[PDB]
Amino acid sequence: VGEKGKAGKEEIKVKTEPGMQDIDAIDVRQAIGDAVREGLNLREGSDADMYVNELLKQPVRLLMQVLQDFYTKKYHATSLSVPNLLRNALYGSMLSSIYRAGLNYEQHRFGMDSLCKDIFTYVKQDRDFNTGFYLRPQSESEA
Amino acid sequence: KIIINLFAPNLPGSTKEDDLIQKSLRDQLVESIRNSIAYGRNVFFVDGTRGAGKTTFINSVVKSLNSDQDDVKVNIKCLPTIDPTKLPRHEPILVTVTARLNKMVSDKLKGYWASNDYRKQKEQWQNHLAQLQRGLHLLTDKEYKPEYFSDALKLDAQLDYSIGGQDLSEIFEELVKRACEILDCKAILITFDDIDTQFDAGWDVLESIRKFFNSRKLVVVATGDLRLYSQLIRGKQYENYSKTLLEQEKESVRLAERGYMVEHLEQQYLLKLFPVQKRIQLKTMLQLVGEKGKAGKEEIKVKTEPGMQDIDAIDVRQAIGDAVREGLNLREGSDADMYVNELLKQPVRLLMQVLQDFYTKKYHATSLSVPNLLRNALYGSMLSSIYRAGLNYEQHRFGMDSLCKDIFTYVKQDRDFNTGFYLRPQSESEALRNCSIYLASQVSENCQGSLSKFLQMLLVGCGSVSIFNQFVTELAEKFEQLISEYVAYMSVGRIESASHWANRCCAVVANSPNDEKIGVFLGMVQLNRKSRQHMPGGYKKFNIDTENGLAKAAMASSLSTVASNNLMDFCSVFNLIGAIADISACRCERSAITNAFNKVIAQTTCIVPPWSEATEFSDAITKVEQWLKNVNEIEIGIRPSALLIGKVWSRFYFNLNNVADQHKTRLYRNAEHGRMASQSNAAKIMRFNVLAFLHAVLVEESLYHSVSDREYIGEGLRLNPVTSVDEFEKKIKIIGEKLKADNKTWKNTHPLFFLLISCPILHPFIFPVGGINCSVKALNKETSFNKLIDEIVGDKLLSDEEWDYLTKNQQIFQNTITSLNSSTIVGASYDKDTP
Amino acid sequence: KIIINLFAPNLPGSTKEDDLIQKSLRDQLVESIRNSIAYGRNVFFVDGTRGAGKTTFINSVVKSLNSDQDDVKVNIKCLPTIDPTKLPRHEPILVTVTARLNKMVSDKLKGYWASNDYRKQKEQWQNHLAQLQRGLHLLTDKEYKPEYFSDALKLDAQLDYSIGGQDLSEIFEELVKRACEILDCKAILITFDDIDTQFDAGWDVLESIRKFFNSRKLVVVATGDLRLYSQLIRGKQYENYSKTLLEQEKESVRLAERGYMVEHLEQQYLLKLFPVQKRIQLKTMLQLVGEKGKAGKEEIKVKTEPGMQDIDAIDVRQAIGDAVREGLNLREGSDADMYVNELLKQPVRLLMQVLQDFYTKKYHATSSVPNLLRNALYGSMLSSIYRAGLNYEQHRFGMDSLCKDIFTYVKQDRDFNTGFYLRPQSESEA
Amino acid sequence: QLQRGLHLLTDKEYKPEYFSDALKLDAQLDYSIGGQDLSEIFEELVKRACEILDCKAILITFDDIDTQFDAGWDVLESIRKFFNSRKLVVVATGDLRLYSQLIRGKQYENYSKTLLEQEKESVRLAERGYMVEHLEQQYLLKLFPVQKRIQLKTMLQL
Ligand SMILES: Nc1ncnc2c1ncn2[C@@H]1O[C@H](COP(=O)(O)OP(=O)(O)OP(=O)(O)O)[C@@H](O)[C@H]1O
Repeated sequence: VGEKGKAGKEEIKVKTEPGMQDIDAIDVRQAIGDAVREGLNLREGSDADMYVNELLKQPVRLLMQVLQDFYTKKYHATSLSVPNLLRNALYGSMLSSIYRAGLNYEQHRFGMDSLCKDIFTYVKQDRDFNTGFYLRPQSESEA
Repeated sequence: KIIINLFAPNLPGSTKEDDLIQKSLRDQLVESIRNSIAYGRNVFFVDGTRGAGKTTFINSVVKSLNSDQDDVKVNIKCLPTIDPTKLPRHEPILVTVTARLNKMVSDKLKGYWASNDYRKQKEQWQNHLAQLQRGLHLLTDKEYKPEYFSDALKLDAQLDYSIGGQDLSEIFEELVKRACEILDCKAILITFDDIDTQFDAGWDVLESIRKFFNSRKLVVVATGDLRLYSQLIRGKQYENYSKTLLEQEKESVRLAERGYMVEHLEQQYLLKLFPVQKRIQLKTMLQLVGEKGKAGKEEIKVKTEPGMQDIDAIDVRQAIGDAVREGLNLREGSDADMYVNELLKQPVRLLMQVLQDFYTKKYHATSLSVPNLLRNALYGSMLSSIYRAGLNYEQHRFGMDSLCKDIFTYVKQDRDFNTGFYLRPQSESEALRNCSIYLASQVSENCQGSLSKFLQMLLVGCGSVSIFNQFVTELAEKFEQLISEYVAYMSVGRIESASHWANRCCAVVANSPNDEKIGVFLGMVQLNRKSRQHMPGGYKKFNIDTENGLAKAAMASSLSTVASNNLMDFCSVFNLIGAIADISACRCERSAITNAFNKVIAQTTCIVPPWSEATEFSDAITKVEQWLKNVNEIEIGIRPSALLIGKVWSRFYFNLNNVADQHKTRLYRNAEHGRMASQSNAAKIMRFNVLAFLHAVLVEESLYHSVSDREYIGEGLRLNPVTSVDEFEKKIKIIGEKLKADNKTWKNTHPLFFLLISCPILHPFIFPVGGINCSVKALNKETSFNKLIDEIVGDKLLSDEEWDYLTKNQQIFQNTITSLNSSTIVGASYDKDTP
Repeated sequence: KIIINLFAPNLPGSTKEDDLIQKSLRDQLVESIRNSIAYGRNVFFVDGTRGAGKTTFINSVVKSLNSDQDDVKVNIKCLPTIDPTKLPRHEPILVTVTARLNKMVSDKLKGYWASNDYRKQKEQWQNHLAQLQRGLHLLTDKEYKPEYFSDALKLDAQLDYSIGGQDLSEIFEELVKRACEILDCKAILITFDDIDTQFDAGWDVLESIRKFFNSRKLVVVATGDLRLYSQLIRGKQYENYSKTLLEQEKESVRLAERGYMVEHLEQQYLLKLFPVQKRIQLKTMLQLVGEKGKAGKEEIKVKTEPGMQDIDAIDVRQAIGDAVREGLNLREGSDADMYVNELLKQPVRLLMQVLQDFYTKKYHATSSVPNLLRNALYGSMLSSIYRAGLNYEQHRFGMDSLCKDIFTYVKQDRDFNTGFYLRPQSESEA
Repeated sequence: QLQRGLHLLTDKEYKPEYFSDALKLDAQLDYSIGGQDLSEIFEELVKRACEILDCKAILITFDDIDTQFDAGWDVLESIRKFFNSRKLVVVATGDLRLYSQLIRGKQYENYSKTLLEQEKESVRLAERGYMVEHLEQQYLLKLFPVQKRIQLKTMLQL
């Protein structure tokens, strides 16, 4: 798909709602973009596309199941809390990375006792106490 | 409407409808299962930790699917749930599935009547089974026989399999297809139970699912914990590495890259088997019933009594609330509901066994000691956590001595030396979190119904860890040796008496030589045992014989000497409190009360800790005997918690820090007979040391004592009295009228403060002759202070002429201290005077 | 109220009435056992860290349930107590349970005289016995043989196995169900003894309870140190982890999460096997009689002299206080109660033997009191004397022997300041 | 009958074909439990031998295991299993530190080797040592009661 603009060999379009046609489909980069800027409460810019490019590098099996989970719960729930849907979608796909990093994984701990502790463990492994707490995808490890 | 009957067996097998905790997910999974067929491997994963109710969940799913299977558009037949742990250790899963599939098919043939169709579809079934038996060795073979090549090259069948060879998945795939034709179903459900009991045998479940269960006629529902399957999958990708490569490349650079590869093959092995869009997370009991403000997504009710009506059944959070609040002697609020929330986040089996054990014995006890019921209920459930964390486990030794040791050995692992004695469920580890609610039940059980055990837990239990957060922690395996020495020196866990703890507690605050060398400490003041020159004013070496009656008794209970290169002598408030903790334990007999004043005064030798470089007395006994009469009838209605004892120590410790340093300066020449707030002496420091304890008890009694639901201090800044009395006077004044407003007495709402403010041991320390802040207008506060105290206890502490001597600028004092002001404090320079 | 005569042949078995201390707890457990079968895994744990007379309590339950079958609404036939540490190293517990179930059932068949169901049920009984023999290889097989697959598909069973295949837990539960009908009872009781001697053999007990003894006509009473089952279960969950993973992921973060995972598997294994509401704690004498601060939940009296009557009896707290105060030459007070409380925390069979060794010998002397208590303790407390390293040779007693022991006591007690008081404030039970 | 049940002592695995042998109930046995209990068959041998030999008891005498103390485990296991009869008296010699050396070695063999390798922290390692030490005493005090032990005197004591 490439960067913004055409910038790519293949024009991949994706359908995010049942009953949709081949004409009103959305770009795969944009579909990741909408799920990221709405899910992470971000605006359009370099930071949003930094997550989008990181998500695009992910394996297609991991990438589709993020898209499949996000856009199948979204349609059913709304026939909102968009960050909740993305959190559940990223919980399953990145689960093996969450387990390795030592992050809290019990779904009943999802407050800030887990969260405020979670980013301290993450930054500790990132070995970057300066810019670690932005939670940027700037690490050198896939986990 | 979900009602759980605690007196029912409550087992996964013996759980009918109308009490399924997971009723929203049971319906959601079943419709999602039918949707998949009505529209490739089809695997649904029901996630959840151990004890979440995964067996109870699938057991309901099969029940809700086998009912009206033919009465719905999509017919799905379900095999009996396969438990991977209970199967033979070497029996292949494909064998178990086929064996359970054969029974379902054969039972259907016996239901047919047309022998032509019966025989037509039975020869095929027997042919497929006989072909599965022929190729079954492909799984259970440790080598490949050369004569099996003929089997792969045989085409003597009408099957005409797509791919060549003796593919076992292909044989099973048409075997399922034949079974669906016979059973007249569009799909077949293969439910797999969890592997949590023995997870090494769950690998065969995983491999079988991805190899033989790829058909469109098969629906696979497997439960368990993905945290547990990940360790199983990760440990099997490590077996794909040659042992020689692992041995020859043990250095970090290549070892870390292999670990990155294994976590990156594990990640997609789970994503291949259990797709994220099909996983279902089992909701813990907290997420169903919700919090007080958040809407409860479900409605769980509990039948806490046999024969209880459906309407009579109470809410589960209330049922846990009753057990937690009454069991821990804790009042409605944030602290009580913090324990309730933690019990809800527990695994369902653990939580449903705390309630089952508590309410079974609670009803049986009546046919009370509710904290005893919860202590036993939590002991059994959290026993695995108690063993792991090293707490006391024998039940014949439960007591105050075996509890204060547990509190110290808990905060040491918790590393929360500032608030660990609160015993809140805040520790990150689940083992320490589980012990927190069990320890809180231990504290609320032993200290309940007795004032003596309340003060022992206050000093020995809560205090010992604070006397470690300071004065011992600067010396820090060495830390575990420091712990070993400190608990052996102070003899926590085997204390002879509360007073004996205080004398040892005196040395540790003393064997830490403070700056400025002044012998004024946290809650204890050093006094000279020798006389020299250079002493101005009336200051003199302390002499016990000067005091009379209670005045002599009050110091005798407070004086504590430690044997060193020179015999230090101290007058602490811990000794005074420890003396109170000793008198309350004994009986109202006069003989036992006398020994309480004489357990330490002249028969102890407090050697310094190893971590160091080097008659009218009968009237006094009568007052204590009268007070002990009050204690034995008032302390029977006391409900102290681990939070209250932890809180009461916290304020009492903070005040002793303020009065320690705010009086380290005001030790000037004219400080004797101190009347302004800028002059202080041994009678000033000890007065506010004692008044600190009477305040910490007072302020957080109404705040936290379970006997009075309401709050009687009201709303305001809860400042504590240091070098003053208005802070204590403001609260004690405003509390009095509220009880008159509510038609309640001082003794049935604040029993702790009523007992300690009426204790004759500390009465001489409330109004010492040296310690009186009789200012131009502040004397009115103390005049009111005396009036309020005289009314609370019901007896006038000081007579009209007795009071006037303290305020107005001889007289003999049988109820107040006399010579404490004249005492010389070690390390004090009596050369600079008050400006 | 229990009243014990100290002049008797001292038979732990002949004790049936007015002499068994734990009757109050035994009746409650037996009633709980009967109530648990009215409505399913029924596993009862008789807990205790050390001593307390475990084997006699479960045997007393067997006697209470083997007798009085006519009066009770539900009658329970009890297998003889199974000692897991006194069995062949490879014999499964399922074989041991069935063999003792066969012995009970076959002996009942000889009791039949109506020779119509005598051979009708016996023929059915041997059908289940032989079928369990056929499927017994599933517990001892070191590999799976394809020839077994034909056996698992044999659907000629007349007893209608609901779930297909050879499931021993399904075969055994029908074997028990037939056994209950033959014995004219319900809910056969299986009792297990302690595994203290060799707790490696207790894992087969645990795996057999959860797998084969899950029937609703089966109630299990287990005994032993529950702290020792925890070490048994926890060590078996580490076996699930592959040896390659353990020796490759050796980081502290990876090792901690592996231990924490097993901390949770072990925790739920005990809760599933031994439910908290079903665990039974053997009450000590101090709890039964009270601390003398207030009235106790039970009153127990002792016949110090031969010929004492019902009213001519004193409380154990007084009988112990009489021995301690006279034996230790102690005055009545707080320090004398420090010894009676510890003497009341001891196992009952140990405690009443000290009383018998003291009071009865005090009679024969009448026909020094301190040596009578010393002799009474030495007879029954000798195990701790040897363990701590004190002087056990009775001919060598003296101040030279005594003062050496007292310095040896304070050396182990780690307290030289107040060690020479000899107050039972130590930590070790010895 | 004892020879029939001797395979239980020496078997590397349980053989299902002996299950039918454990169900061969007999009338002359009058055994309390019929699960082919070797400790019960041997008790009848001792009871019968006393009748034949006209003795009130039988003294089983064991020497010491100083030369090879591995062989002492079979002595301890046999004593506590088969030599519990009232008509049997057992006298065993040997260093009690050597016999305690045996049991402590065998009590550690009950622990799974994986548990010992993985849980090597001092907080858990010391807890195991407290338990194994507790297990060897209860094993020793139940095999050789303290009131029956006899200590040989040296020259100084003589
Ligand atoms: N719907 C329910 N109604 C009542 N009690 C329940 C329910 N679900 C769970 N419980 C309680 O929780 C316990 C755990 O049940 P279950 O056996 O399903 O859990 P699990 O640990 O996930 O399964 P497994 O036994 O297969 O390891 C039950 O024994 C019961 O006490």
